[PDB]
Amino acid sequence: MENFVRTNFNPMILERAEKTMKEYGENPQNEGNKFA
Repeated sequence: MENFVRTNFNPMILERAEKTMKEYGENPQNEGNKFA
């Protein structure tokens, strides 16, 4: 899930992953896989 990612990843990876995902134009929950 998207939830699993929030659980046991850092601030600075969740943060960085959210940018990089937002950079492509896609929500964490829009695709839980690619976020992980």
